[PDB]
Amino acid sequence: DGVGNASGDWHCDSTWMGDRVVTKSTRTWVLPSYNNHQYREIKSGSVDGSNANAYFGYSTPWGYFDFNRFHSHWSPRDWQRLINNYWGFRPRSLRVKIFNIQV
Amino acid sequence: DGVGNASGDWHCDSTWMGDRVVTKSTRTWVLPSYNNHQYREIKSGSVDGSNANAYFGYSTPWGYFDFNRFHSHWSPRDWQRLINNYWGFRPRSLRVKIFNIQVKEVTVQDSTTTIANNLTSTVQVFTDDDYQLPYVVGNGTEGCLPAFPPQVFTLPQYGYATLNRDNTENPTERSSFFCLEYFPSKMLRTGNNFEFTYNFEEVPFHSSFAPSQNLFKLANPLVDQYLYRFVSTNNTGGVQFNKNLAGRYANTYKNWFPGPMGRTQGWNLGSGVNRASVSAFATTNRMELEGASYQVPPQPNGMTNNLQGSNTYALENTMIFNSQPANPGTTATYLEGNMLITSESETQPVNRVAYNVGGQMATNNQSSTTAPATGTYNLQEIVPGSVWMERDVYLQGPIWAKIPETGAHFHPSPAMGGFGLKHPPPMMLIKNTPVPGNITSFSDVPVSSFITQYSTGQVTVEMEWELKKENSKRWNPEIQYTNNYNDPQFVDFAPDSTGEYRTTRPIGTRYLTRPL
Amino acid sequence: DGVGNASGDWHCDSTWMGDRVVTKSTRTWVLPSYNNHQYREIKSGSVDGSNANAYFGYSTPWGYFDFNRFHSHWSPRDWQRLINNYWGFRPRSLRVKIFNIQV
Amino acid sequence: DGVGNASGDWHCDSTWMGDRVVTKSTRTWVLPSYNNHQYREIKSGSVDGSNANAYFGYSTPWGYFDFNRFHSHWSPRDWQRLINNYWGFRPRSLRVKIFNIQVKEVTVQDSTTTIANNLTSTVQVFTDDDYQLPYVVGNGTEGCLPAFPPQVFTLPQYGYATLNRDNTENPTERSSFFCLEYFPSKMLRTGNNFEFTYNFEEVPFHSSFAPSQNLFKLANPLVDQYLYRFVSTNNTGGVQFNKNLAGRYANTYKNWFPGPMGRTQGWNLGSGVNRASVSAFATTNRMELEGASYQVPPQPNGMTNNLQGSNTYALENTMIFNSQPANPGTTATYLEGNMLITSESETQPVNRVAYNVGGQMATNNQSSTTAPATGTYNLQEIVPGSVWMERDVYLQGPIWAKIPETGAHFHPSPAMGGFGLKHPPPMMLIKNTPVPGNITSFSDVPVSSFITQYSTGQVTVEMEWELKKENSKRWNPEIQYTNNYNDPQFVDFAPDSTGEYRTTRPIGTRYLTRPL
Repeated sequence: DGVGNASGDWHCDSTWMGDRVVTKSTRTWVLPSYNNHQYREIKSGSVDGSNANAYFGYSTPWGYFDFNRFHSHWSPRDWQRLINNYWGFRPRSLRVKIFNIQV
Repeated sequence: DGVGNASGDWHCDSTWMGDRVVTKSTRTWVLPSYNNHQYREIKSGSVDGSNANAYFGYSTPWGYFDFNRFHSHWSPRDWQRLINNYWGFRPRSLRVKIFNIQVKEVTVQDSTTTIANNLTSTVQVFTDDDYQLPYVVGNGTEGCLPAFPPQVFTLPQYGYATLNRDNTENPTERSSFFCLEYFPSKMLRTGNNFEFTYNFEEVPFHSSFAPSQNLFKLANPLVDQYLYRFVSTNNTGGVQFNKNLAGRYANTYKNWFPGPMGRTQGWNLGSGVNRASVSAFATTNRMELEGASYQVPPQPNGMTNNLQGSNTYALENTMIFNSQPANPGTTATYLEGNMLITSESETQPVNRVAYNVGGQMATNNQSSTTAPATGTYNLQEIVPGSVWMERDVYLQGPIWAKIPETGAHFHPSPAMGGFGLKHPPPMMLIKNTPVPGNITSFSDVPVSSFITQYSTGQVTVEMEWELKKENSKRWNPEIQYTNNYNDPQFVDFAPDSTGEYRTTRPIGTRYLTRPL
Repeated sequence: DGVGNASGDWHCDSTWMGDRVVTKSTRTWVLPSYNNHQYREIKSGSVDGSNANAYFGYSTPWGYFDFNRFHSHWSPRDWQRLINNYWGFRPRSLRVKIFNIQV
Repeated sequence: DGVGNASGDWHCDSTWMGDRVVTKSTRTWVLPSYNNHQYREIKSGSVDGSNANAYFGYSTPWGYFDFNRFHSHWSPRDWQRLINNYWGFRPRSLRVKIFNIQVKEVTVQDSTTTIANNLTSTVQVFTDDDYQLPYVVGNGTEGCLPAFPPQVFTLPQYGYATLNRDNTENPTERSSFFCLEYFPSKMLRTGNNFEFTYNFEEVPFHSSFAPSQNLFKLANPLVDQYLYRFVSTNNTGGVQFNKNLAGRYANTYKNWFPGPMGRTQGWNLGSGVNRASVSAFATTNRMELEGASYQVPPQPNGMTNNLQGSNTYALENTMIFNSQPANPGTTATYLEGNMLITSESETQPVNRVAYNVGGQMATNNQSSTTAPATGTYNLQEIVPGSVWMERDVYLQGPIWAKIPETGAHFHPSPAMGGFGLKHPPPMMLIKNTPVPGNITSFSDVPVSSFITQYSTGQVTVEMEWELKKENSKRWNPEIQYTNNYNDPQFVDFAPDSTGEYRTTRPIGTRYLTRPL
């Protein structure tokens, strides 16, 4: 759209609705330009006296979003509300949004 | 929308439409980035030799809009139009708007400090509609929309105290932390605006009239009572009565009683000698709570701090304002010449005088051997068939207070005046969304270097008030609030030669009278 | 109805249904014949050096059901489920039943 | 209904209808008043020099119906009709009925002990349908409906162990108490009856056939393999191969492997010398749990405890029953002559022998200087492409077990045989409703004197079973379970001269054969 209009809003919440609970988290991220835009082939030999440490691979100039920790979605208090009252739980869906970008 | 289009207009006004009046105010605010984007846990121990001063809490990086002062909505002249003509009023609705936002980036490279505007930055804004956060608005604190419309103000920083342990700086296992980023908020770029409406819950009209009769002298001064009274015993001890005569108010039977009172100390303003070199604190009225001693001005409702035509004031039963705004944390010793000391003398026909005893009563049992003895009292609470007048509202004072949620209260009318609300106008919080500086490598440790910036914008508040029309049959003319100054050197309630707004007097609300 | 048919069943339970919770309690009571079927006028003078202890009244041959204690309706565990999760509560209705009598 | 009308009828039967068979059993039960109507907390420390014996729990005043033994539903002759003709079977539904109740009051005044019936007393009954209570039914314990229909049985008392702390008698903060009066139950007077139905969840058929081939010799003995095998190295170290010939099963390539095994000790029954004066315990197979050492008979599935035509038995991999029922808490030393020792020898073509090593494997790396070395193993768990046969079901054994709720299990088939169920037939609990003695004054202290009494009634269980029809092309005749006794002194599975039911042998389930 445009420069002077915001592309999304801030949502942090927890909505308990019986058999479901929906968590929302918003964070502010910063992204460095990695490697100076190029792929590099990274590698290692036997480090610390262990060749299980050896590897061969590639670093890229990309970064990624990782939300695979519970504390990224649950507050200490909602976590307590979950473990003191339920016998189990499992994830059902996921929705992600990236907005308000600034280079 | 866009950068080159304005998101709202300027509205300042007052529209009187019979039973209603609608006020509109627009101001320009500026918002600093508080704390450098982070929450801090603030605390204090025993300060000034009082552990009631200890606390434990949190400052946040948010600021808030506070419009809980009458002068934020009323001009001196509309206030005069209200108090000279109506018997009461109460708030009905509220509409708020934040618009024309501008985020500015500040860079201080080589002591040049240049301010540029950042077109892509945001401010976050939300209203706490379920009252889930500590409500700090109605506690007589600074940072409200200014009295005078051209003034630009800084929004205050949101902070709160939670529970401290044993009158020390330490928290308790019950102390809570509230993260404000844990609520849903709107983000606004320079082309965006925020709007919010609210309706007040039915509250009683404020009573903007003074009583034209004294509560203890409501009987007709021409007729006697058909009731009698014990007046003595004869030389043998037999009881004797006398009829209550016409107009002998010191003896008539009464149906109603004055409101509750707790004796406060009285001091003389202007002419009138006081005890020299005193230190108030040590002898002020206190209430204990959790093991600490707190001063409790202005004392509970139901008293009068001044007796009309007298210079003795029960200073702690009084609202004391400054003639002008002061800097943060000033420790200057102001004198009477700098203050706007309010007086509730127009409630004296119904409210007991705070610096006098409240009455007296039987202390023993008389018999042929002992004479009846009596003893005065200094405090007396509510009794049935008690009546009093609530404290007055001033133009420079507070409009509402939140009634604390505890499940039990009596007559929810705030000591400082105004309306007591179960669900008051929600707090509106605002902050500059953080923008990280140059970060070149990865770290799991949170970013701590930000671009410094601030915002500014306009805010419009629109309140609808309902009025209670004055319906008197008084024949002679009434007292009115009037612009009376002997040899003015400057116009009051106007900017002076320097451009600073002057106000030399507190304007209350009771000019009209009514028979009890 | 009859001698060889039961007049009711045993119900003890707690049913949580969102905004409501319904508790049920069944107990077995025994009723003595009090006073030997007659009313008596009972009374006392000043006992333990206090005349606030004096009274005049009547005992009857009747007994009564009293369920005005929380533990008559709540188990320790349902009580815990209530005080760890709700901000308040209030009673809405009551239903009582006396059955399976045996003289 | 009423006192002079019966609430149900007697049904004992077996109805074979092709693919289904329906069994019905009725028995007469008696129920004592347990504990004198109260819950007690029971516990034990380290008994017999083993703290695995310690526990903490609760006995209740309830008794329960347990019909988890095959002989509760099958007669010896219907069992024979099942194992000589079908390849498998599984339970489909269950229907239970309790009727013709009679409460008896017992009074022992002056050593006369008279029994009268109390027409107004009740029994409470309920089924735990949500599995909220500790399920004690499928753990090889006594108190099931008897084998023989004319026998009258006592219902066992419900009790359970919860958590004890550190292998001692003390509870932990996690130990739970379950009050059974906290469930909804029916009350039955002498004219009432209780009915209950249940459907089993789809389970795999039990496999009532023995394998007609050995798992390692499935190749055609007439053709060679087109695969070769390493057979040695020449005087220089170069490797040499040989073709896998026809019928040389010791070398062929295999596709499938025998099931898991954990070596158990083997003992000789009848003829066959054993080590004299031994004390099994000290050297039995154990598993540790929470710091204690437990014996684990009958060991996990996948082994065979006996090799056909041999008298060596891996006794702890064996189900050992008594030829008759015993009194509670007997410490007698039974000999082989009193037991019904089961044998799983008909699984030997697929299951490894429990008292032998499981195989061997490479222990080093050969080189010009070291010769290849190998070492045998005593235990080996599951590998991919493993096959084994589950333990057999006996007429005197258990039908099902509850699979413990933990969220993680592997191949839920109980060590003692039978069906493993997520949701098994719910427990049916029953108790005599207490009746207070003569109470003349009031007390807040709970009543502790009751009229002593007991109940009795009939119980009918109706189970539907689904059968898997045998579909063989074997030419020669098969092995069948047959009534074969040389010079019988009494009829087996019949009452003797005293009236006591005799059973001299465990009847398993695998008589029919199938090619692998």
